[PDB]
Amino acid sequence: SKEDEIFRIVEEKNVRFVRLQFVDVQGIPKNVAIPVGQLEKALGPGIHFDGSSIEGESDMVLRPDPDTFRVLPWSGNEGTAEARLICDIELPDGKPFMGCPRQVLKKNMEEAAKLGYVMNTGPEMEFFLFKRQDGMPTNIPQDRGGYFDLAPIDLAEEIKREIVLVLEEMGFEVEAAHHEVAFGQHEIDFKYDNALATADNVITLKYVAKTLALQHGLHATFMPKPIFGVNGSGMHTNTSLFKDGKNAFYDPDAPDQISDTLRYFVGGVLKHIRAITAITNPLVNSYKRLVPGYEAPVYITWSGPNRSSLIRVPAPRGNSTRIEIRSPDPSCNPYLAFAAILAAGLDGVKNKIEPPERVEKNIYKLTEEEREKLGIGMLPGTLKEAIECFKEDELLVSALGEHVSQSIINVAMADWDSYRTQVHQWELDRYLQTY
Amino acid sequence: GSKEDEIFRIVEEKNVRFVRLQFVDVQGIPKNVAIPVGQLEKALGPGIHFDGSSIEDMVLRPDPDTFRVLPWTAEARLICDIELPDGKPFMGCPRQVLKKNMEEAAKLGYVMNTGPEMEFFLFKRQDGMPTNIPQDRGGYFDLAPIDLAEEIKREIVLVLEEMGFEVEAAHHEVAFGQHEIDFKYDNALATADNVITLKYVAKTLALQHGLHATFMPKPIFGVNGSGMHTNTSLFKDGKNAFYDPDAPDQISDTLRYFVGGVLKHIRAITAITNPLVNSYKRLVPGYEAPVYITWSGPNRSSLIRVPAPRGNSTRIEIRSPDPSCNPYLAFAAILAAGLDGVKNKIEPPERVEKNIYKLTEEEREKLGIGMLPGTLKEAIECFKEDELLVSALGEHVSQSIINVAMADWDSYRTQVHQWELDRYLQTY
Ligand SMILES: Nc1ncnc2c1ncn2[C@@H]1O[C@H](COP(=O)(O)OP(=O)(O)OP(=O)(O)O)[C@@H](O)[C@H]1O
Ligand SMILES: Nc1ncnc2c1ncn2[C@@H]1O[C@H](COP(=O)(O)OP(=O)(O)OP(=O)(O)O)[C@@H](O)[C@H]1O
Ligand SMILES: [Mg+2]
Ligand SMILES: [Mg+2]
Ligand SMILES: [Mg+2]
Repeated sequence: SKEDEIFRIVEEKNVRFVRLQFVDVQGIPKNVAIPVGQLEKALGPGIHFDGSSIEGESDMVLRPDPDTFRVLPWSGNEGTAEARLICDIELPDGKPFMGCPRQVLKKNMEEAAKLGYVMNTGPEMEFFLFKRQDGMPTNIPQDRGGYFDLAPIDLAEEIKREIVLVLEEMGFEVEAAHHEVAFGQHEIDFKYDNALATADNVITLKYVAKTLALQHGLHATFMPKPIFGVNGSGMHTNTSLFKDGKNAFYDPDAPDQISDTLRYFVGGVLKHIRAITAITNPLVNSYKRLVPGYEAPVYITWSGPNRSSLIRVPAPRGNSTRIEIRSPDPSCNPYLAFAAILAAGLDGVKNKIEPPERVEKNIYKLTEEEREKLGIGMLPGTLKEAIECFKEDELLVSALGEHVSQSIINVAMADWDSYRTQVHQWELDRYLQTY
Repeated sequence: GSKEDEIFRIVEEKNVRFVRLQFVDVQGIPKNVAIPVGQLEKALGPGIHFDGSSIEDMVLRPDPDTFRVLPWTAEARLICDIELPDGKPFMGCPRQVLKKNMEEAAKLGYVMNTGPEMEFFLFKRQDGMPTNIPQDRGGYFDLAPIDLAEEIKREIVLVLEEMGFEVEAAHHEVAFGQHEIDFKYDNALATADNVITLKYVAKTLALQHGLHATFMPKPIFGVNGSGMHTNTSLFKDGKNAFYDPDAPDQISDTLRYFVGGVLKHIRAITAITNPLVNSYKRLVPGYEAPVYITWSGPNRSSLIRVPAPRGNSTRIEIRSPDPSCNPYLAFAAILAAGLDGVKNKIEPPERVEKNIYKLTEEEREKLGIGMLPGTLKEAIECFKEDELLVSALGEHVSQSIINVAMADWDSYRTQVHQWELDRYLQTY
């Protein structure tokens, strides 16, 4: 069994401490550190803890996933190694805790598997590497590099090289990495995999990047818009659906070689996109990224590979047929982001929802007067606007569960009510002298 | 004319060498053309030419009744009306807008009297630049040495009295370094001229003492914000149209209809009376600023409050405006909405005597209690649809308000504030 193999790696690598990882409703990693003597208990009856943290009655159990056992490559003190285990949350009786984000994606994937569907995701993870002043993080870029720039213009080549190496040691396959448009911005794209593996790997990337950045006196951040006037970090999600082993989005006889299932999936996602934005763009800062002038999509449209739209259908066909949903940012909870896209996309397929016409023209160049005539909508401008749209979307509330949906609304409203009352420096700079 | 002869007599007496031809833009900011006293005869006669882009070729028409010597050789002031080169009045001038709305009210025998309570802050200056640090650590109705600004306030009131200004009283307000100067009531035009003069005088005397006076609605987070509570009454043929000794609470039907009209268009009026992005950081619960759309007697802090004094002192206190508003437009908007209430006989909602702030949301839902706009864009969208206020203020003024407010909102919306970095940078 897998448990035997885990104990074999423990003795071989001299593992002494194990981190029982899990994630709250906001995508923040949480854990319980246990000595290796308690590993047998963790894989058996499980370890008890207070699940108040998940919300961000109290007694809950951690159920480690044996497939996620990985040794942390940063060797601990004096040859003693550390290991991690991604855990599912269960109630004391044994039934799964429906408030756990990982359980939510698992449920939505099981409902898709009933209809022979399996969703594969391949995200493009953008992030910034900032300097640290007096031990505290800042928003000052480490390098003054631009798109696909090379060293010495790109100073973060060593750290990025270490990130990709550390990931490959943990059964991770990376496609390519490069410097992005903004100063100190970078991107690491990894290959497609099932939504659950992908979500686990997204959490691991953020953890690894932030850990290795601190080792070099830097701070890695996946914040959507840390600097005004420059490009913001996005999480473009390449998505494809696979029915009975074959790619359900490929039809060689249909026009553009795009199957009917793809058009319905796009139609479903675009129908609930205003509600999905509350999950995929969950911070108040996420809406400072959704502004015109940068690579981020703001208008609700879909097109081919020759236009920067919300959904893009790349040229590659065959097994690589897919859609690139470009609205999410890397601060979203990946477990809930993929669950929301899968539920909206499958409703598209089930109800045969036809998507709008493919806008191939440049949407920013088109006049606002013409957009209303075509029928082109806009994504929510504020977090409150997206939460109000999410609150009404009965499908996403049921797909994510009432517990998770309520927690998202409570956290977002608490942040919005605090942000809206604040007096920002822009207001003093604009009015104090004159008024 | 003899007002002109009177002006030249004061010139020779106080040895006045320069005259300021003051006027105001759509945003209530004072603008002026400095001319030597040799050109004063030309200003009072054919007028002085200037580029009209500032209000958002025109002539300045000084009002001889507004000639005042600046108490700080000697300098003098003249509030001017704007006209186009041919002679017709410029309908984009804020002072001309209030005059037009007052003339329309006068044709129906009505005259509006306003008495504002002007709140403001006095802040320290660091390296010749203004800050939001209170000069004093005082509180409501506080006395020296807790109130360190009693000498500046003393000078403000004094200087104002030297320019034909009657001040009712002055006191320290709730927040640190906040003060209030309430002056007697007068017709909407004289009051709006007086409001502009106060702001000019207070900011000038504050600089003389190395301080900075500001009429910003919410310069500091977590403390009280500055408001402009406007005491308003309507007069019909010399008598107070709001007093009826036989009616309940001794309030006339005209008061209830005027209140009904103001409350009907209050969401649109907020774009004029609360015109800055910062104005909506003041319209938050927990401070003396009204947020819910209600009207009540003197025992409750509501949007409209009907004080106990009766007879000729019958009035309503509209507490939603802030002192950063253009007074010429703020009074014109209130007069037009209030007169539509009187005209169309619009009944106001039931007076809410309970403490709204303590009431549950589900309760307010039953009472049908509305909320004021939460953002500047939200108020501008409501103002854009209010056909009455757009016609009352004129298409030129209404368009200019919308253009300046959306330019500010589109710049504010895209900005990344420090709060966001403090909240997300370390964790995400
Ligand atoms: N079928 C798919 N479903 C979801 N994502 C995909 C799919 N194919 C590729 N992607 C994602 O798109 C990115 C680039 O696509 P790519 O052109 O490399 O496809 P590929 O040539 O078949 O190689 P790979 O399968 O490793 O992505 C990758 O990071 C990957 O995660
Ligand atoms: N008819 C009115 N309309 C608007 N405001 C008024 C009116 N009467 C008084 N006020 C305001 O009330 C303040 C004084 O309060 P109060 O009304 O109790 O005294 P008053 O004797 O009735 O009026 P005043 O102080 O002007 O002589 C003044 O600053 C004035 O601006
Ligand atoms: Mg891309
Ligand atoms: Mg007060
Ligand atoms: Mg008051």
